[PDB]
Amino acid sequence: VTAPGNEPMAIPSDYKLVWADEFNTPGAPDAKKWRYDTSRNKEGWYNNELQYYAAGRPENVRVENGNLVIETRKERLTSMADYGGQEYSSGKLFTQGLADWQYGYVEVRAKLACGKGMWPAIWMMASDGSTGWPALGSIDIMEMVAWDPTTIHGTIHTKAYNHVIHTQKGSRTTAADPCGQFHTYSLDWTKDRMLIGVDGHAYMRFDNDHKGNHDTWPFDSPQYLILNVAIGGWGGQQGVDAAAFPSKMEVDYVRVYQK
Ligand SMILES: OC[C@H]1O[C@@H](O[C@H]2[C@H](O)[C@@H](O)[C@H](O[C@@H]3[C@@H](O)[C@@H](O)O[C@H](CO)[C@H]3O)O[C@@H]2CO)[C@H](O)[C@@H](O)[C@@H]1O
Ligand SMILES: [Ca+2]
Repeated sequence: VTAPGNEPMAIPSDYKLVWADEFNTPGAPDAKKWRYDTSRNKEGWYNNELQYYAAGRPENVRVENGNLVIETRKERLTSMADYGGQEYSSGKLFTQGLADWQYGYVEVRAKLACGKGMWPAIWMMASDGSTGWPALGSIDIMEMVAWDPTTIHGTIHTKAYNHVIHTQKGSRTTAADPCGQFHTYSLDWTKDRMLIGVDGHAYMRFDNDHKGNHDTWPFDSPQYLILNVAIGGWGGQQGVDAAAFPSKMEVDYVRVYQK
């Protein structure tokens, strides 16, 4: 644990709900709120990931019964022009180009995708990617790898602090049946620090050292929100279980609060 936290977190009294997807409207996700990422479908995604991210394909991404569903399936989508030879299909939505925020309280109420192989993530990257990943800054509000399906990881990545050179600032907790019941995964982002939590408890704290160094604190610029279920890489440490497909993360809501 490299960024330990141990404090309550709650939507601050002086914050307003400024953006939300309650996923009230069945069908396609709202195009004013999400776009699909197909950027590396043909090439293969990073982290040696095994999924194809299917755009506009209800089998992988749909709003149903108040939830965003992101669903992994074992299938080869060979009719897709950007098909990259993948054994699996999944979904990746982001608010890139639609919505971002500089500081704020983010609350995502979600049931995760389980099964050896599955790697559900709720995270943020900076709107200004001029510095690239990992320099731009990225916030992992929730990662789980389903070989360890009760363990919730909360992580930040910057130039100084990132997985590529094993200096990432993160922590972990556990949650009851995270693929069978809903938890709130939460980020409290101020100019001074980040808390990352489950259910109103921060297990993760990263402070702005206030040195004005982009390397250690790139978090004074807007960030957009990302929802996906990756397959393989970190999620594939105890292999990929054919039997576990299909597997789905249900997102009840995304709610963003600001001063
Ligand atoms: O490898 C260099 C390329 O990185 C691309 O950035 C990726 C990065 O490679 C990848 O490892 C990273 O993965 C993320 C996880 O490690 C963790 O942060 O949680 C995220 C949710 O699981 C997960 O996807 O993502 C980076 C951004 O996609 C650069 O985009 C590319 O320009 C560069 O050459
Ligand atoms: Ca809902």
